[PDB]
Amino acid sequence: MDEDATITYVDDDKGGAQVGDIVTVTGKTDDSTTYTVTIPDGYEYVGTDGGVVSSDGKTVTITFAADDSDNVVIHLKHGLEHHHHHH
Repeated sequence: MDEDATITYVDDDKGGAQVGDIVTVTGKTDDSTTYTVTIPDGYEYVGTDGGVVSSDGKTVTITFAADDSDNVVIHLKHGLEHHHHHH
């Protein structure tokens, strides 16, 4: 049996509306992964829940669960737009 962990970037400024797409990673409860958080144009790192977040916040140690399915939620707000491609 394979267990999953979904890393969903959401816009904490826009009522949790999705930024980009979901990162679907799978493995075993025995395995733990290290994921670097990607900050796109005009979006600000608020916080992360699920997946054990590092003291710097820019990396997150995730672990796969058949109970939870480790839904890692990365919250982002709107900063100052300098007129260009949103992502």
